[PDB]
Amino acid sequence: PHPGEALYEAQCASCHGKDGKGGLAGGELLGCDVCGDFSLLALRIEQTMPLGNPEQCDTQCSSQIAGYMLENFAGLPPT
Ligand code: HEC
Ligand SMILES: [Cl-]
Ligand SMILES: [Cl-]
Ligand SMILES: [Cl-]
Repeated sequence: PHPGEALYEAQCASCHGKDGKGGLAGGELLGCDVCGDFSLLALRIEQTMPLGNPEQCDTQCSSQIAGYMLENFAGLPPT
């Protein structure tokens, strides 16, 4: 059971891709401003994503997805 993976696939991958590189120019995820700090990544997700409808993903959802992405997307933290 990997709820963060499942939630990311259901609510995020449509735009951000299976590996986080979805969208123009390599995507918004790898190296993002808050992507080095679990709590700030989760907070940004909670506040703003999915785009235009953040309530689709509850607080727990945002935490689980942030964990999934930090654990599975190489190069997510800013260098
Ligand atoms: C589903 C739950 C998610 C998660 C975890 C993320 N997104 Fe998105 N996202 C989209 C666009 C166009 C941007 C650029 C911002 C803008 O100009 O409005 C983003 C940005 C992000 C970030 C980076 C934020 C930062 O701190 O700079 C992160 C961490 C992020 N997203 C995560 C577009 C979309 C979608 C398009 C329809 C969907 C769906 C999502 N995002 C969903 C999610
Ligand atoms: Cl997970
Ligand atoms: Cl991808
Ligand atoms: Cl795009």
